[PDB]
Amino acid sequence: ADLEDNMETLNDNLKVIEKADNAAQVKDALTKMRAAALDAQKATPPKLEDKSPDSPEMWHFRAGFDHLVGHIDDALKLANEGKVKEAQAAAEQLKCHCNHCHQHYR
Amino acid sequence: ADLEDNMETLNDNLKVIEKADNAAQVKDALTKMRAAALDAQKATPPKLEDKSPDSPEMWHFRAGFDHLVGHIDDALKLANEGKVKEAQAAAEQLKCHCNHCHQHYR
Ligand code: HEC
Ligand code: HEC
Ligand code: NI
Ligand code: NI
Repeated sequence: ADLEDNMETLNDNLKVIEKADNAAQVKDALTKMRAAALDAQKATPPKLEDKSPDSPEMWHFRAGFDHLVGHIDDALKLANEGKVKEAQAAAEQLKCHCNHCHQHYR
Repeated sequence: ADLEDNMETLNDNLKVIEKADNAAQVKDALTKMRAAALDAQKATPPKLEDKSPDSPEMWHFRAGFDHLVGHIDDALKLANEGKVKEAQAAAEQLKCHCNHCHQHYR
């Protein structure tokens, strides 16, 4: 799956979570988001073709995915506690990660 | 000044940026926030009062301030280039840094 497929999976499932009202719905959507984030985690965007792996910009780009995956994981644990509304609030806070990386790197 | 003082400074000046009557007040508020962030990085938050300086939690807490300072610096550069509306827009995005760290540790 390419970067665009992964990003639309992230986009759509954020809205599934908002639309949802039970724990299984939120868990399933976060699980889909986690897989999409992990899929996109390790590859290079266009605007960073000629960059070392440890260069500051690539470092921060990959750090963005790592941190998004951590907070998807944290939202998943709340869904697994049956804490639907907390997990929904955590998922909404994920939008910060989306915009931060986009403003840097897209 | 303690961590509560620093957070007041951050809260008041982030509002000042949103409400600034002139472009110069934006830069002044960013400058005060930068100092507040670096001071706060030297404190121990109450919810981590038992953790060693080497804990993963204290690491993420300190790192949040570095990243906040980095984006403050980006906004300062914009304000210093005369792109003060762009600086003000960037400053509004700093709220994500507040929300993220608070979700963990406030
Ligand atoms: C970097 C660390 C990113 C994070 C975190 C997120 N996104 Fe992203 N996204 C990124 C890039 C570099 C790109 C452009 C890729 C390209 O080749 O153009 C994108 C793109 C999108 C898109 C566009 C989809 C399309 O069909 O064009 C969307 C809808 C999108 N990203 C959404 C999105 C969401 C909802 C995120 C957080 C939950 C998110 N992205 C994180 C880089 C990064
Ligand atoms: C961690 C990396 C943080 C960042 C970035 C920001 N804040 Fe924060 N804030 C943090 C903690 C650990 C705490 C709890 C402090 C305590 O002693 O309990 C807070 C608290 C606040 C508060 C309340 C302060 C109080 O007197 O109780 C405010 C008003 C606040 N924080 C504001 C704020 C803003 C606007 C930030 C972004 C610009 C911001 N903080 C960043 C940790 C962190
Ligand atoms: Ni975090
Ligand atoms: Ni950044």
